[PDB]
Amino acid sequence: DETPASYNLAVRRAAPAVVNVYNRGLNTQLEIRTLGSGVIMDQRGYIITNKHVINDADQIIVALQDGRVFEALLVGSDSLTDLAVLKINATGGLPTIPINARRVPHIGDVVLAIGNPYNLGQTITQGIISATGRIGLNPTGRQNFLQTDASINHGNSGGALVNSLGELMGINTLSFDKSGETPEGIGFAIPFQLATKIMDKLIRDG
Amino acid sequence: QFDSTDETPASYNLAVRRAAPAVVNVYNRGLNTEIRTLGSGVIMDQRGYIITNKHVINDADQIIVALQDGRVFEALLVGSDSLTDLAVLKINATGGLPTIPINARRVPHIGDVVLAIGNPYNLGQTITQGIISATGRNFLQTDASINHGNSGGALVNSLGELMGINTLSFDKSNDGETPEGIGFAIPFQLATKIMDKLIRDG
Amino acid sequence: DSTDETPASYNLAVRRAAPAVVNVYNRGLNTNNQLEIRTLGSGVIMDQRGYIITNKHVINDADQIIVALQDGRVFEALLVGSDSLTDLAVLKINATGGLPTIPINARRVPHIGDVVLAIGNPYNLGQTITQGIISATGRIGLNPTGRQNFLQTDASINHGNSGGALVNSLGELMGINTLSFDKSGETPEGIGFAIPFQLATKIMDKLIRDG
Repeated sequence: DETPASYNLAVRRAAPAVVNVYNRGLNTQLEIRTLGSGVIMDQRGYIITNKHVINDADQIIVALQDGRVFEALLVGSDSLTDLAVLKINATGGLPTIPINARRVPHIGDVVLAIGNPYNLGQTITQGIISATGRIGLNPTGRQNFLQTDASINHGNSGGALVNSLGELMGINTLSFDKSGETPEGIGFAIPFQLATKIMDKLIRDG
Repeated sequence: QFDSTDETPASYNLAVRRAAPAVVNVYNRGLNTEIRTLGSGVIMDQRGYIITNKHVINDADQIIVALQDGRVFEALLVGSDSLTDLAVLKINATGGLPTIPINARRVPHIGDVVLAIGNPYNLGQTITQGIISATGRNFLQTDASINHGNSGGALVNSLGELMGINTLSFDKSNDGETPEGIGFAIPFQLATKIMDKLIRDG
Repeated sequence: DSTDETPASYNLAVRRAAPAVVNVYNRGLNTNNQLEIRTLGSGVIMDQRGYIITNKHVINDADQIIVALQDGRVFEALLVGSDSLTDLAVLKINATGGLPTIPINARRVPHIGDVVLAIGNPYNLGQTITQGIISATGRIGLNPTGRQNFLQTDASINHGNSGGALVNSLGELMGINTLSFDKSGETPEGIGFAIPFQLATKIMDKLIRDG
């Protein structure tokens, strides 16, 4: 009869495209040095993630929720936005993140943060968009960040922030951790319109 | 400006009215000349059997259970499982008891809205909201704010059906930060399973 | 293809209430003009005449109180009075243009489990909206808050939210957020408090006429 309130539809549509990203180094036989998340943006195997997640890695590994694991190639990065692009080569079709180029994020929109915090396995948290940028000078030093109260922890960087429909809203960045009060529910994401742009460029140029 | 007088507020009150009455305050009392630990428990059925956390009731001289309707009962320990950290309590069922809604056919799905029900910091029964963040961790992971005092309490969906028994939050911190919104619960099917064994073996 | 579906959202509540929640700054002197920010909080414009509700703690010991609206207007606020008993303060601003006001439905009764949005200015990041539910509406017995009429919510509250608003999905004022419950032992998660709106309206009116 009756069904529980749920955001499972958005999960089923978007989670398959969000991947766990492992940065591995020399060690001296390789080991995990940095951990993060990433989003499969296209059928060809292009994945977005944060630049600080893959910096100075000797081997980047990408693990999908279906169980596939691939070695990924660094296609290029951008420090100004801390975005990086990876490339993987799969035989079977790759799941992609739903993108509605014409959807406009609104303050108060329900959102789900998808990533791999503390390497516990893919995790989905829920919140809303708290702000869609600032006009004046603020402590973040930026003007186009999306702010959300969906729990973000280390390991979430490079992951997806989607809406109740499963559409990409942005890429989560590092979390706001200290002041030294302990901030609660204050996270940031690079707006998706800006992530697509930076990607197309990096793919063909950078 | 406008009139919202007849509009209806979004709410999970239906789940509260149906589930919260069966979630009790569990007090671990000791000798001093007193409360040692405190947690929550879920009344599982009319027989008076209650599920809670093993760590909440360890080494107790007297275990007290308090219902939201005002009644207080002394509970006897029926059994506990080191492996899952669950424990079963027993109070006198005469006079009828509120029980937690259970839909044995309901399967929890990642993304389902959940409410954590317990007594954090002994502030009084508290309801927090989140979603099922993951399953098979056999633990359910949730971002419903959980605090000391919530252990042994309930995790229910918007219909008020039990999804699991809350245990602890994630504490591992690397650079020195505090994990946010990462809590665990034992899936209701498994908890039911353990309870049956604990009761039977008792 | 979701192109035609509608994303779940509380944007309606934000558009109705947020414009009336202001940023409150407490400025004082320091070393050697030289008026700096000493404390920061939020406030809610309750009446078109310009009366604003905030927390006493934020405006205590202030040489100058500044109030900034989300539309860009900045004013110097006048301290009308305080109520130590609830940490509520009333401010007055004199504006020519017309002021946005918080939606108040006096017949609405807050229920445990209702969705709520906290609106304020945490860490001076600029107006922020967080989401949760009402965890409790008062307590019958003696409890750690020492009071019986506090609203409790798990909507993330941070330093800066104080004096700000808590509204429901309709944008109706549920209460005025208090200082954030920051430390036990452990560090609490999702536990905040607010003064119920009906109580805040009575306190305001009395302070206006009397003191």
